Amino acid sequence: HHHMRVSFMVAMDENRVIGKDNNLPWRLPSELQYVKKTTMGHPLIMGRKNYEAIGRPLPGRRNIIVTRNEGYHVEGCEVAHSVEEVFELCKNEEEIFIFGGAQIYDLFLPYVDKLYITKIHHAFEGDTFFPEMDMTNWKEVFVEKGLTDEKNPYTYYYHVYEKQQ
Ligand SMILES: NC(=O)c1ccc[n+]([C@@H]2O[C@H](COP(=O)([O-])OP(=O)(O)OC[C@H]3O[C@@H](n4cnc5c(N)ncnc54)[C@H](OP(=O)(O)O)[C@@H]3O)[C@@H](O)[C@H]2O)c1
Ligand SMILES: CCc1nc(N)nc(N)c1C#CCc1cc(-c2ccccc2)ccc1OC
Repeated sequence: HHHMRVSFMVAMDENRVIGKDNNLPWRLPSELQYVKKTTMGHPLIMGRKNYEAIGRPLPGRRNIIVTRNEGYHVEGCEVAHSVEEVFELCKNEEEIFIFGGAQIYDLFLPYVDKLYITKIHHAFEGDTFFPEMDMTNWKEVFVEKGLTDEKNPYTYYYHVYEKQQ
């Protein structure tokens, strides 16, 4: 029924860890630059917890916060309370990025068409996980090694998968 491309944007470790203590377990400035480049000019759909950890509206993008709180407001941001409300807000958009965290990934999992996933080759301590995904009828359309240096101290790869069905 929806017309926009539903893309996931996520970075996870070897065990699907995405978060620890309501924050990111790693610091990879180069990976963040890839995120900014890939998502700029497109709506970011964020779970309420993710948004508050980010702490500010991200410029040059529609920021959409997902919450059950019908009295929730943030200046410079739009608020949605369900998948269907997000779809109404984004009905004329070309592509939207589901930006996390885990609850919001779970929520939009039945609808994802495209996966931008950074895989970090390290096993972090964590408490929040990217959901398991059946990749049947998906194909990898892009893969590239991320920049590892003194500022980016882990080995990681950018992957993009597209759903065929
Ligand atoms: N590495 C990455 O790529 C990445 C990306 C994003 C986030 N993260 C990490 O992931 C963690 C946060 O993930 P999380 O799962 O704890 O939180 P989250 O998904 O970001 O937010 C959870 C909140 O979303 C709202 N929500 C959940 N289900 C809903 C529904 N069905 N309808 C309407 N609203 C709903 C609720 O807000 P209310 O309580 O206000 O009702 C809930 O408390 C953090 O540690 C963050 O750093 C990592
Ligand atoms: C940067 C890892 C990351 N990588 C990927 N591939 N997907 C993601 N969804 C996230 C994530 C995240 C959550 C997150 C994002 C930004 C941010 C800041 C400016 C511009 C864009 C994003 C800041 C803090 C933050 O958590 C404290």
